[PDB]
Parts: sequence; structure tokens; C-alpha cells
Amino acid sequence: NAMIKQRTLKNIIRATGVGLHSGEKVYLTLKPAPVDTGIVFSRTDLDPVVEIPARAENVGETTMSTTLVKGDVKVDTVEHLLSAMAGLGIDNAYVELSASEVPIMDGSAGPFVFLIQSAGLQEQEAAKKFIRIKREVSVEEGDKRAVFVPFDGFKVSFEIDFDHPVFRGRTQQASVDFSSTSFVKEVSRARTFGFMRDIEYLRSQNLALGGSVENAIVVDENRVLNEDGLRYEDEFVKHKILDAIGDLYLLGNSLIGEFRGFKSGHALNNQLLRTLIADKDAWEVVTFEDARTAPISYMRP
Ligand SMILES: C[C@@H](O)[C@H](NC(=O)c1ccc(-c2ccccc2)cc1)C(=O)NO
Ligand SMILES: [Zn+2]
Repeated sequence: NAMIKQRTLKNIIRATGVGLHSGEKVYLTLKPAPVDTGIVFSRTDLDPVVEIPARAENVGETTMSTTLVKGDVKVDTVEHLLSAMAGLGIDNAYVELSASEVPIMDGSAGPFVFLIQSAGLQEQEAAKKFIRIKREVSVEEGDKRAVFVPFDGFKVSFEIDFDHPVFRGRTQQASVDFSSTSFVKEVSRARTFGFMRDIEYLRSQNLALGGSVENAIVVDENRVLNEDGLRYEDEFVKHKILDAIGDLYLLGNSLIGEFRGFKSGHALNNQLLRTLIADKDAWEVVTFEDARTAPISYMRP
């Protein structure tokens, strides 16, 4: 008789930071929103205020980060904040930003999960809608691949392939089944990362202006440059899982299914969502009026 309900924020919560790509200072405000609103970004620095729903149809650029666009108005680097929202099961929220990029914080979803849980969650008087994968859907480009597989729960598998001394062994693949593994404990703290030769190229072009060892793992030709080391033995692949969860949440609803990524990035993740949405026979919308019968579990609000 206990139904799985939609969730929003119990209180407003505020954060400040800098954009990884733009280097601009930005004020972030997360606000409660009504049932069936979904996640909506709002550029409050503009006149009039521009709202951009966090949906696959509004993705505009996918080079290095996922960017939402509406006309000429952009919201860059939404993936880590959306991963935190998805991890905590937030259905409805307003995300107000004073600039064109979500703050990078420490490069992970950790600060966002903590800010959300500090504000608390509010269950709403409406059933949470899930998108259930009924048939396999895959997208490929070159040697990159991203797949949705029917699965009674939610599971993300990812494999990276870097021919580099730091990237050897079993730490290049990971699978997380959220029926037994905690998004907060095992995925949320995984930071973004960049290779020194790529970073140098980006800096030569006056790009990635906000990036440093304070908000990213920096790896040169042989080692991790961050003095204090890694948060997980497999932090790099866990961050790709974090990215995939955030990019997947642009479907607008939590998924019941499995994602498998092989060298996939924001572009291929978004192509997978667009293929799934277009293949209506591959999915269905489902609700759980009895939480006992559900294959996905959310933490108490
Ligand atoms: C891991 C990869 O998918 C991506 N991150 C980057 O592309 C990236 C690019 C540049 C930096 C960087 C780090 C330090 C200084 C300058 C740039 C960090 C991450 C990412 O996390 N997208 O969400
Ligand atoms: Zn990322």
C-alpha cells in the first residue's frame, strides 16, 4: 500500500563555485518544484529569465561536457549535478544559475549529494514514473559503444581503454548494481580527470579556464599529479559511471534497466537516449503503487 512517490527538495539550498570550462564564478540555487516539473535549469542572470528543462531534446553540445541549449542560451556541464539528482531520486527541482555553467565544486557529485541531503527530500503526492527498458537498444561509433539492456533493477557497467601506465589491470572496468551498491558511497565521490597533454592543449586555446588539481584528477604521462591521491582504486572508471548516470537522467525519469558503456562519452550517451526515445517499442512508463513489488530502492527522504 506504500507507493513510490515523486521527490523534490524540502528546502532551498545554495552553493557557489566556478565553471570548469568557463572559469566564471557562479551562484547555484536548488529549489523545490511541483509534481511532474522534472529538473529545470533557470538562467536568473538573463532578462527575461530563461528556463531549460533537463531533457535529451535540449542537449546542444557534447564536447567535454553535456550542455543544455534553448536558442542562444546555454547551461554547460550539467552531468555531475544531474548524477547527484538521479542518485538521490529527485524528480522535480528548479536549478537556478547566475552564469552559463554549473559549478565544478570538487569535480565529483559529492558536494551536490551532501547539499541535497542537508536540505532534505520531500515525498510528493504523486507516483514516481520510471522508464522500463523492454528491448535492447545500442549505438556505436567507431570503437565506442553504449547499450541499454532489459534488467530488473538499475545497473551501470563501464569500460575505459587508456594505453597508459596508470591505467592497467581490472581497475579499467566496473559494474555497479544499485540494488546492493550505494551511489553515495561508491560512485558520488569519483572526480573528473584530465591528461596533462590534453590540458596543455586546452590551455593553449584559452579553454578549461576553471580546471586545476583542486577540482580534477590530473594525470601526466606516468602518474597522478594530485598530492593527496585517489578516493577509489578505480576512480577514473567510477567517474565515467557517474557521468553516464547524469547523462541518462536527461530521459526525465529514473530507469529500470542496465546501461553498458565501452569508451562512451557525453555524445554517444545522448545518441543512445535519442535512439531509445525514438524506439517506443523498446520502453514503457511504469509506476509502483506497492514499494514491496519494486526492483529499484531509494533511501528514506
Ligand atoms: C572525464 C571526462 O568525461 C570529462 N572531463 C573532462 O573532459 C575534463 C577536461 C579538462 C579538465 C582539466 C583539469 C585540470 C585543468 C584543466 C582542465 C578536467 C576534466 C567529464 O568529467 N565530463 O563530465
Ligand atoms: Zn564528469
